[PDB]
Amino acid sequence: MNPLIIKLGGVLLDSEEALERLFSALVNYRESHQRPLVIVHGGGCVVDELMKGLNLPVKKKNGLRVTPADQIDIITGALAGTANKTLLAWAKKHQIAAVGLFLGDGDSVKVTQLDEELGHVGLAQPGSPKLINSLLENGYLPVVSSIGVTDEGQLMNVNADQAATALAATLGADLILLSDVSGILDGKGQRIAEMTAAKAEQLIEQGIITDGMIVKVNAALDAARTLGRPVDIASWRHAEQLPALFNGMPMGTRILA
Amino acid sequence: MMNPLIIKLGGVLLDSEEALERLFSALVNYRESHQRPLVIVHGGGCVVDELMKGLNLPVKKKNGLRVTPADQIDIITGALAGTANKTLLAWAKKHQIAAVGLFLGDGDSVKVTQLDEELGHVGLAQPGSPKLINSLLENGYLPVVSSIGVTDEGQLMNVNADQAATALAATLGADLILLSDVSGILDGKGQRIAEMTAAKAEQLIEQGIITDGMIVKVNAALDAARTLGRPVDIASWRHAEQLPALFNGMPMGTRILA
Repeated sequence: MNPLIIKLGGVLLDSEEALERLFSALVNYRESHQRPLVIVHGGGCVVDELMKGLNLPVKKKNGLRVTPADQIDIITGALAGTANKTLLAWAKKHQIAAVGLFLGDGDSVKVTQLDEELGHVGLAQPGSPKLINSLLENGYLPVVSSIGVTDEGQLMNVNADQAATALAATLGADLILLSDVSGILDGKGQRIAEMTAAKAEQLIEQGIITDGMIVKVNAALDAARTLGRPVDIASWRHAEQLPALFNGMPMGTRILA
Repeated sequence: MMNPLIIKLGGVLLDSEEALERLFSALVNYRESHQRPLVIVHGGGCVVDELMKGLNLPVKKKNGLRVTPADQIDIITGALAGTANKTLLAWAKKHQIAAVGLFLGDGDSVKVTQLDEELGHVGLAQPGSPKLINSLLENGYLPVVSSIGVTDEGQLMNVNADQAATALAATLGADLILLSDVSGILDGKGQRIAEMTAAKAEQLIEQGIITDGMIVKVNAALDAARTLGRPVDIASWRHAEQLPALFNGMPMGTRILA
């Protein structure tokens, strides 16, 4: 099979129950299926707690965080270091041969600076699949953080949904955005298995999709629009359904755009 | 057949723009004239210390060595396996070097057990599996390995970088250079001792000739040579002029012989 990228939301990373369930599911799946799996992740709450711990206020510019030179190293530490190695420790506990990467390893996802005024915020672009392909061929589970690096050597914090999207494009991989949202329910409360961009847009306005659901649905829509194939929204809550989902079944809500 | 060279980094180097620039220039120079592949191992230098200061966290010792509390291993892992590692990867990318950042647990490259209940999450390194790193080397990548590890039960561990590098050296069958901010150890005629036996180095420490907090550094090289059964070089990262010659087998610092 073509590779699958499983992107983990921060709320998943901040929950030991989610993580235990996830890694148990990963073990179960791999005992019956050889599909190449890649994990992508961001920071979760560990960046924000570190920043608060260091009394470094976060400034925003039009909704995006200014990331000066004097914060990018701290952030890199929390996200490429703590979050990534926490995942690798979970992997090890479950006897899974994982390898931690960031976007710059093998130029897997190329990153340019988004805006001089935001400092070290990066924009993801598809990169080179060579390194990750070689790891997958050898039976490793790459676990890739959303820190990247420009070609000139400047570290960048990259939106993890976009990072995962760029990596999926790079690898010709499928994409699941996994978090606490198990699927988008219709106006009668039934999970919608497959959802076009037309339904999504209608449902938001109609008021069925509101709150954080809006941002998560939009995250998926952007990812599908770029990728040219569907992107799944799913949760860890019904852990038994994860192998099916990893095999390509729309156990969540599949977004088509 | 491969005979990789591990260059271990730490201390103030990891935070000096000029030093890193000259270090990486030397890496590129050696790589241009040699097929023998390189591996970097590194500790956390000033990066960990700096973060500890900013969080107002005390650094406590016990047997001489530093305690790594359960409530601090995540922060330390961040500074070391995150910041220091990726800083080095950024310098690699600046210098067009295809590098891959690793920690000790990746491919079980260096196995780790908890050293002491009282030190908390401080790890004792032992040789692991060379398969992952060997494959990376054969494919032309430069592995850059931090000194964080993980126990088989999944507990993160901070490992002495000198001992982590030694265990990796055993694992890969590698030559080993410990780069630190060191001076030459002089004999009674005031000339730098370029090579000395683990037996001699041990004696010079015993007889007070080996001055300063170099005792810790020589002890590290000595233990490495005895474990490895091959010579281990201690050298300065200053005067990076001499580094390619150093990498090319010349004893430009102080070699502890087997």
